[PDB]
Amino acid sequence: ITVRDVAGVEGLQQIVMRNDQGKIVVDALGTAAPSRLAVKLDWSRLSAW
Amino acid sequence: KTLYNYYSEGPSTPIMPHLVNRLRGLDALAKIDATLTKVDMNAAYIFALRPTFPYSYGYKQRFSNRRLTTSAVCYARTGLSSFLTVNKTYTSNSPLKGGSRGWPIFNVGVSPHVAEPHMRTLSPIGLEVFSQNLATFSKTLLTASSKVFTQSLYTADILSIFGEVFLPHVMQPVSNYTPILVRALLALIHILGPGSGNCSLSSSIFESSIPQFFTVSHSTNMSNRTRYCLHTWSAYKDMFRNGIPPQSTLPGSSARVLIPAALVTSPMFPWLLALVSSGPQFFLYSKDASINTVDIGSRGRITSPIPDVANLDLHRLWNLFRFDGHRYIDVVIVGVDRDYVWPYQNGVYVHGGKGPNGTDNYGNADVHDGIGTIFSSFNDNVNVQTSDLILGLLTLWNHITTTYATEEEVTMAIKIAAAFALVYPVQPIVYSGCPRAFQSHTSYYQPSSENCYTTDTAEVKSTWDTVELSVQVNNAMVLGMTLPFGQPTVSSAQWFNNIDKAEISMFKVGNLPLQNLDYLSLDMMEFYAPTTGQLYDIRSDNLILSAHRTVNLGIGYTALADFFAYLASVPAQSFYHDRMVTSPISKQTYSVYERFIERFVDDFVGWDRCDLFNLDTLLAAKRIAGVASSPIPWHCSLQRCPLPIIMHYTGLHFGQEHITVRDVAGVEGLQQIVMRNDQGKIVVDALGTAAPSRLAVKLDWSRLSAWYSDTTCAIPLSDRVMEIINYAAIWDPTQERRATGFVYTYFSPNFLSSFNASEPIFNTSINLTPPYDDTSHTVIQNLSMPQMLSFDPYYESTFYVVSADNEWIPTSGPAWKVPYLENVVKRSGRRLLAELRIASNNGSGDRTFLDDV
Amino acid sequence: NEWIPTSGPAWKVPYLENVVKRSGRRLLAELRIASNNGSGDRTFLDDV
Amino acid sequence: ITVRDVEGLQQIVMRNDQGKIVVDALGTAAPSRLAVKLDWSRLSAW
Repeated sequence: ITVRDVAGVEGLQQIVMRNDQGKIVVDALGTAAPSRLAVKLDWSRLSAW
Repeated sequence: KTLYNYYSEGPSTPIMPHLVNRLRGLDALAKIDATLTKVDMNAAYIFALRPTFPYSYGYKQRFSNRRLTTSAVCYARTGLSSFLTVNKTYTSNSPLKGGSRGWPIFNVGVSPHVAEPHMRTLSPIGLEVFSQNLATFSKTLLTASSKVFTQSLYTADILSIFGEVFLPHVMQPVSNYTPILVRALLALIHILGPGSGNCSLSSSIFESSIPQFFTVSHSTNMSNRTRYCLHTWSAYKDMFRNGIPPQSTLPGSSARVLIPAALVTSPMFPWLLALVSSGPQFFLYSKDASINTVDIGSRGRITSPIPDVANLDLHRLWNLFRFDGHRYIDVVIVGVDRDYVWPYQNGVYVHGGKGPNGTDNYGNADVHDGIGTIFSSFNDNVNVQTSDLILGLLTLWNHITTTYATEEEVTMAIKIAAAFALVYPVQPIVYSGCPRAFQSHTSYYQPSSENCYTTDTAEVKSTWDTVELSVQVNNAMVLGMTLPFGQPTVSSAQWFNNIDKAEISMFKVGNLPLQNLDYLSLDMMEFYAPTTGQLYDIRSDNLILSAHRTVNLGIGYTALADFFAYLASVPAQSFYHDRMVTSPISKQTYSVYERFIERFVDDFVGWDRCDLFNLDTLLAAKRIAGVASSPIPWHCSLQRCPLPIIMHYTGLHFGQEHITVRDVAGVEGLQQIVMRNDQGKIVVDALGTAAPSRLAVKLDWSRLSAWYSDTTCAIPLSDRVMEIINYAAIWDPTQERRATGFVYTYFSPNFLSSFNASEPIFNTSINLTPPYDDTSHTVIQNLSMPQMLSFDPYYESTFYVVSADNEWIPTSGPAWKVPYLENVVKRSGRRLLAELRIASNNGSGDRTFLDDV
Repeated sequence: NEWIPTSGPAWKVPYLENVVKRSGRRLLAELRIASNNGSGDRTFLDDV
Repeated sequence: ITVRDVEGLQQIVMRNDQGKIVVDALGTAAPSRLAVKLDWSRLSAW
């Protein structure tokens, strides 16, 4: 379990959903869920998951 | 360096160089990534004008099984973003919740010092004129060289007309543009509003966000207008004999600006007539204050619009300032025909242009009073979107900085504008009272408070907020507002019962250099070669980045001013309305505060001190009539920024490592305090500890931090009893009754609930109530500077922290709730989102392909 | 009787200087020297 | 008996409930019996 007072942008992604006329409606911060390949090469990633 | 390096270092013995270098380094860290200004204007505004200053805090007690806060995170902000007054149509006399009955006018005059102009290189036309008038002639009446003799020496038959006019400046090509850049920065910052979002005298009213719609307003009595005369170049030439004088005459005509016809249509032109004139020629308000204002409760509830917002006006800081510029300006417009139509206001006829009834070559040079008559975008009742009112300022700043100005001028403008950037309310201060055991040894026994004013009724009001906003209290609180360096005001304005009146005093709060319009005309007529490539700082060409720099510099200025007031032992009551009637000690403290400010300004800003900080407004207090000072000792220093911002800018450390536990065995570090009566009976005989002297703090800066750990208690919310009073008091040998309590500066529970958001946006959906903690429901916080180490500005004497019943030993450490603070590096979610949008996912095309430069 | 002329004048004694740079007003304080004179400027601004 | 005069003086400052200085006077500390013990001219000067 992480505490991690955040300073930088490392490890984060921006999620955007634009509507018909081009207006941005979501634009949220997100983190990428690990893939099964990454878990295969690193079994701790599941635990952090 | 980074914020991690600065948060790990503290002050040193040579303290002025340390503070100045730290402020320069923090200025070097003010980056907002100008690309953001092209994608998110509102986010750029919020990040630029409302800095966050994250910090961590906790409480610590000694013998309690109760679980209190340990590592909570908050975000501290300072300054008034706008002002709330009663509307012009308010007729009744009853007070309104949060609505002042008049706002101060921070009047700025003309600096006698002139900004030093630097060298310029002539354009090919200017070089032609220079090598022309420098050429050797032989007069002889056959040719025209003899026309300087047979005709007046201001002849245009050897040079051109423009060459004759600009001959003195062609001979000495110099220019300087900081006077207009300062006004541009001030205009942007005051229109949008920097700081915390608080927008009234009450600490509970806040601005929902940076406003999106403004309303103009005209006032004959209050506006500082200037006269404009519009001509054409051909018509302006015909006024005089045959050519126009190199030096403008006295009467308007006090200043002259030459504009090519291609530059008049630019959006920068109305903001160019402004920022060199005297302001404010018009007043700006928020369009509908019912949607940009919120009330924040003690626990953090954000309620419906203000209870009496229907009778309130949301003044911008634009209305709170007064600048002295040129009073008469001749707009010339060169390269235009005799049918020219003024493109900014119907019914305005240019002298020598189109006439009223379709006529040609208009013969009258009508004088227009105020920038609102021309430039219909500044008319009386006009609703203006934020973007199209700031676009002109942005274009003006970019053009001037990238064409006519240098880096030194931009930096000087930033530092000068930082002094007039923020407006702060009166400093609220509480007083814990004194322990009962010293009831017979005190002059200030009862706990009290001063300038503590909140208006929210949704939640429970703190016991320390007891200010009733009457007329006299309103005036006294208005005359306590201060600039970053601490300068208050004596001028004011009032628009009530459809009657508008301004009281402007001869004592100004500061001065700004005048802008030479001759340089403007020379640059805009391409007589000087443009200074392109003389801007090595990437933030100096935007304005929003520059405005962020000056806002950060102003917050640094006020933090350092509070720190100097603590260092010079300047009481917080020396800046109230009764600073001159109370006791002469105010001037004695000013006599050292002035030295501190003068050294800082001479070491950092590089401008004349008398323009940025005087004692004139301090020494001209009015005291009002029927407002009585609270019975509080003068033990609290001048402070407008909370502690976390102060230790961010100065480097002070107030962690939990400075709180002692120390089961006491010996007598080391303790003193015995005795008071014997007339017949020789001992009546006090208490244990005490010696408060550190400023010399010891100079040789050891940790002693101050431990001092903060020894006299600081968390302020209770629902009771007027501080647990520090149950254990300790202050023993002052220089006081007739030596026993005294503790003061502290107290902001509000609501102002601290406003610190629970990473960004200053509060409409309804923000959760300012901290969940899973509940400690803030009884104890608020202590963000004050420690007790002043000296109660005499000139002579040093030792006072003591004394015990109340000898059960508690001062050496054993505090027995109350001791707060501890720390500066933390923690970016906001929206800041990270903007960083991702402008750096990680920036496609553009001008950066993918136009990267070879 | 009690004034010794070699001890210095005992009234308001003017002094003058020329000064090139036109500076602003400064509020100064003249005090007694009592070996406990402690002021913030004299303590922290003594570097230069 | 002293006729001429470096800093054994001390400024004594006292304020009242209104914050106004009411003493502001120079003073010299009386010698301690230990000081007289180590130098008996201190008693002569006292």
